[PDB]
Amino acid sequence: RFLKVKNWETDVVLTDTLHLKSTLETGCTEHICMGSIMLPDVRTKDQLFPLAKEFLDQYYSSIKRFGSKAHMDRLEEVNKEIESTSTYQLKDTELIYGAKHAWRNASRCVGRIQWSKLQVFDARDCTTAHGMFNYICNHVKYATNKGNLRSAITIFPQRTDGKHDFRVWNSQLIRYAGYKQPDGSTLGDPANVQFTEICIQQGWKAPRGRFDVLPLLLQANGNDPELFQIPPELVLEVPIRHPKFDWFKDLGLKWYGLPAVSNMLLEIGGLEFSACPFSGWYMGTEIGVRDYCDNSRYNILEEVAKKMDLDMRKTSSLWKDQALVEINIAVLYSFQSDKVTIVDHHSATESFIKHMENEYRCRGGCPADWVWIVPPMSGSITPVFHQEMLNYRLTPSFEYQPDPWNTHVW
Amino acid sequence: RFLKVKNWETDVVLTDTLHLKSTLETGCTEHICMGSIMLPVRTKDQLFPLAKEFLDQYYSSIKRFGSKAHMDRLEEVNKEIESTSTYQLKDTELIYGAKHAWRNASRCVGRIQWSKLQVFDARDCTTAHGMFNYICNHVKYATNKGNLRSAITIFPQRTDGKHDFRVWNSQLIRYAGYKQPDGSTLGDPANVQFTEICIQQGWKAPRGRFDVLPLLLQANGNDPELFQIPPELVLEVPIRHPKFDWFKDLGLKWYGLPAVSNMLLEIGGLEFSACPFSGWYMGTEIGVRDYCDNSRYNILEEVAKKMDLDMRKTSSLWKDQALVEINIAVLYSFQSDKVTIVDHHSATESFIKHMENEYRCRGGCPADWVWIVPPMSGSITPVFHQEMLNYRLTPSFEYQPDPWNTHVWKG
Ligand code: HEM
Ligand code: HEM
Ligand SMILES: Cc1cc(N)nc2cc(-c3ccc(OCC4CCC4)c(CN)c3)ccc12
Ligand SMILES: Cc1cc(N)nc2cc(-c3ccc(OCC4CCC4)c(CN)c3)ccc12
Ligand SMILES: C[C@H](O)[C@H](O)[C@H]1CNc2nc(N)[nH]c(=O)c2N1
Ligand SMILES: C[C@H](O)[C@H](O)[C@H]1CNc2nc(N)[nH]c(=O)c2N1
Ligand SMILES: [Zn+2]
Repeated sequence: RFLKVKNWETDVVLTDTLHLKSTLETGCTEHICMGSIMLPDVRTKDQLFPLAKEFLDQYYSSIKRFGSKAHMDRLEEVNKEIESTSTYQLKDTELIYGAKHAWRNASRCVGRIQWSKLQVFDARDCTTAHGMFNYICNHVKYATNKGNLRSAITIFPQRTDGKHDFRVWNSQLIRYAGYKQPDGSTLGDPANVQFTEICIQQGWKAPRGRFDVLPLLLQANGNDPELFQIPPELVLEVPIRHPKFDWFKDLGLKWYGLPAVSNMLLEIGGLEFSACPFSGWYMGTEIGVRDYCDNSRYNILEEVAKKMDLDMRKTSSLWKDQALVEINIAVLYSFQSDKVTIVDHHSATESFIKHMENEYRCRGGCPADWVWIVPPMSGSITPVFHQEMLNYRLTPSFEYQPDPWNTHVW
Repeated sequence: RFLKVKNWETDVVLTDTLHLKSTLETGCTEHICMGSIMLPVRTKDQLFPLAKEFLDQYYSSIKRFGSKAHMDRLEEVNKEIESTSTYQLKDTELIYGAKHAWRNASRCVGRIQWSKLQVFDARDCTTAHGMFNYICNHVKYATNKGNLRSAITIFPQRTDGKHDFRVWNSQLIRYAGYKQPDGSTLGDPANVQFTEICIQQGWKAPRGRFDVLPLLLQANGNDPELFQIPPELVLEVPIRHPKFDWFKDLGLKWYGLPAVSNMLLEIGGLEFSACPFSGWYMGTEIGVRDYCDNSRYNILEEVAKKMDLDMRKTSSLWKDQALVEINIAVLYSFQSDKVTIVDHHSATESFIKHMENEYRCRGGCPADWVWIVPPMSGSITPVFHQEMLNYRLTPSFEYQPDPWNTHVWKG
C-alpha cells in the first residue's frame, strides 16, 4: 500500500505515500472503476473540530512548528471557538495556505506547477452584491495585468447556516452569451443558454450577438442575485487570426484572455467558501479544441474545413483532424501576437511532469486524474499520456456544488 | 443496485446492471483510483464454482437454463473435476467462451465485431512444429489477401503450470529491434529484448529496419523453438502519402495483420496460455503509436523536417501537424492496397453504437476510457464525451508474465 507509478516512455518509477493521507472517497470500488464519471445541512459541532485539527496540524507542520507552543495554543483557541460559536475563523496565514493547497491538491489541474504563486484576495469583510462586484473587478484587473496574467483567487465570506450563502452565479467570471434561435439553431455559446436566459429573464438586455460578454449575477448573504456589467476595458479579448491563412480573420472569432472559474466551493479545515472565484491563464487547447470544436459548443470544424477546401466526404481523410490543428495554431498565434499569456499543451504537460517529480520528491506524491490531465488533442505525443497517475482526494480542496438557481429560496 | 452513465455531448443516460455480475477486482478502492495504471497453479478447490458459473451463463445464452442438458453437463463436469482435477470444454462452449472474452475486453474499441470471430480449435496440438502449422493457417485465414477476418487459435489449456503452451512473441508479426553500440536503435525499439532472445536461440538477423521476427514457440512446457513465417504469408503495406511524394522515400512500411499472442484466455476457470487472436488495425495504432511514440520508430522529426514546419518552438504545433500527415498516409496506403483498416472516427462511432446496444440487450458494457479514447484528436471523437464504467467479467483475456522470466530451461 506504498504504491508505485511508472512512466512507460522513460521507465521512471515514483513511489506514492501521500495517498495514505487521503480522506474523502473517489467513487470507485474494488469491483468498479468510475474514473471517467464527470461528477462522482451544515457542519455540526462534532464534525467540524476534527476537520480543523487535521488542517491546523498540517499547517503547523508546514511551518516547522508541529507540536509547538503556538501550535497547541491555536488548537485550543479554535477548539474553544467551535464549542462557543459552532464555527471558527481562519487567520490570514491559514487562509492563504489553505487556498494554495486547495490548488495544489486539484487532481484535474495540469497547471499546478504554479501552485505556490497564487495571489489571495481576502474578501471575508464583504457584505453586499455591490461589494462583491467591486472585489471581482479588482480581481479581474489584477489578474489580467494588461495581458501578463497572474494567478489569483478572491475569497468571500464562509457558509454559516446555508441560508446566507455567498454565490457567484456565473460559471466563469467571463463567458459569452448563448441564445436559441427561432429556427432551431443556437447563436453564441450553447453551454450558456440557460444562464443567458436567467440573465435576460431577470433584467439583462442582450446584444444578441455571437460573442456577448455575460453580466455578473452576484448573490450576497443569501439574498436574490444582482446583475452587474464588467467594465469592457477590464475584459481583455483576443481576435483570432492564422499566421498562414488570411481568410481566418474573416471567420470572426475572438476569445477572452482570462479563465476565471467562479462556481466551485473551497473547503479549508472544514469551513466552506461557496464563492471563491479563481483565475490563471489558458492552455491553448481549452479554447481551440473544446470551446471552438466541441459539437455542443461553437462547433466550427465544418466551416473551417470548407475554407481549407478539404475533402469532407470521408472521415478517413482526417479533415477534422487537419482543421483541428490549424484552429489551435491560430489560437496560440493570436494570444502570443497580442502579448496575452497562453501555454500550449506540449509546454504545459511537460511542466506537469516536472511538477509531479517535484511533488513525489518533496511531498511523497501528487494526486492526478489522467482522464483530465491528458490534453484533448495529440494525447500520446505529450508526456503525460505515458505517465501512470494515482487519483485521490486531499483537503483543502475545490469541490463542485449545485447551480444556485436549482437551490435558491427565491 | 443500478448505475447511470451520461454522454455529455448528447445527454443520453444509460443504466448499468451488468456490473453486478462482476466478481474480479479492479485495483481501485474508495480511497484511490488506479484507472491509469497499465497493469493493476490452480487447484480442484476453486474450479467447480468457476465451471458452474460459466456453464450457467452458457446455457442461459442458449435458452436452456435448468434443462436436462444443462444439469447433465454440470454433473459431467463435476465428476470430471474430482476424478481428473480439471475438465475439457465442448467445442460449442469453447467458441462461446472465446467470443465472450472479446465481448468483455473493456480496453477494446473494436468490440462491435465480437460475435464474428473465427475460432480455431488447436487443443489437439502437441509440439512446437504443430503450433507453427496452426499459426500459419491462422495467418493465412485471417489475412484473406487483405480482406481481413477476425480469428483466434486456442492451444491446450494449462495443467500443472509446468507444461504450458506459450507463444513467446508478443504479436505473431512484429519487426525486430537492434541496439547499436553507439546507443541508437535500428528497427523497432519495443522488440529489442525479444530480438536478442531470438538471436541467442540461433536466428540469423538481417539487421534491417523492418525485419519480420521469427516465431518462438513453446509446446507442453518444453524449451521454445524458432520458425520463420513464410514470407508470402506476411502481407505488408508500403506507406506513401496522397499529396507528399517525398513520403514514400522515408522507407516506411507496416504489416497488415495485428495478432496479439501473449495474453491468457480464461474460460470457466480453465487457463489457455497460448491463444493468439487477430483482427484489423485502427489507423492510429500504427500512425500515432508505432511511428510517433518517442520510444518507438519516432519519425516526427524527419517528417516535420521534410514538411518544412517551424520546429524551433513547440507552440507552432509542428508535432501535431506532422502527426496528422503521417496518419493520413497510413490510412491512404492501406485503402489503396485494399487492406482492411478503420480510422479512429469510424471506430469510435461504431463503439458508441455497440455500447448503447449492449446496455439495451445486456444491461451494460464494461469499458476503459483511458484506453478507448484514441491517442490523437481525442475530444473530436464521441467516446471522449462518453462516461464509462470499467469492471471485470469472465470469460476474459488477461495479461501474463513474459515466458522468458518464468521458463525453466531444459537445456
Ligand atoms: C495558471 C495556469 C493554469 C492552467 C494552465 C490551468 C489548467 C487547467 C486545465 C487545462 C484544466 C482542465 C479544465 C477543463 O478542461 O475545463 C484545469 C482544471 C482545474 N484547475 Fe487549473 N489551471 C491553471 C490555474 C489554476 C488555478 C490558479 C487554480 C485555483 C487556484 C486552478 C484550479 C483548477 C481546478 C480546481 C480544476 C478542476 C480540478 C478538479 O475538479 O479536481 N487552476 N486547470
Ligand atoms: C476486429 C478489429 C479490432 C480492432 C479495430 C481492435 C482495436 C483495438 C485497439 C485499438 C485496442 C487498444 C490496444 C492498443 O492501443 O495497443 C484493442 C485492445 C484489445 N483488443 Fe481489440 N480490436 C479488434 C479486434 C479484437 C479481437 C478479434 C480480439 C480478441 C478476440 C480483441 C481483443 C482485444 C483485447 C483483449 C484488448 C486489450 C483489452 C483489455 O486488456 O481489456 N480485439 N483493440
Ligand atoms: C483556473 C483555471 C485556469 C484554466 N486555464 N482552466 C481552468 C479550468 C477549470 C475547470 C473548468 C471546467 C470544469 O468542469 C466543470 C464541469 C465538469 C463537472 C462540471 C472543471 C472541472 N473541475 C475545471 C477551472 C479553473 C481553470
Ligand atoms: C485483435 C487486435 C486488433 C487491433 N487492431 N489491436 C489490438 C490490440 C491489442 C492490444 C495491444 C496492446 C496492448 O498492450 C500491452 C500493454 C498492456 C500491458 C502491456 C494490449 C493490452 N490490453 C492489447 C490486442 C488485440 C488487437
Ligand atoms: C466523459 C468524460 O469524463 C468527459 O468527457 C471528460 C473527459 N476528460 C476531460 N478532460 C478535461 N480536461 N476536461 C473535460 O471537460 C473532460 N471531460
Ligand atoms: C499510463 C497510461 O495508462 C498508458 O500510457 C496507457 C494510456 N492509454 C492507452 N490507450 C491505448 N489504447 N493503448 C495504450 O497503450 C495506452 N497506454
Ligand atoms: Zn478507479
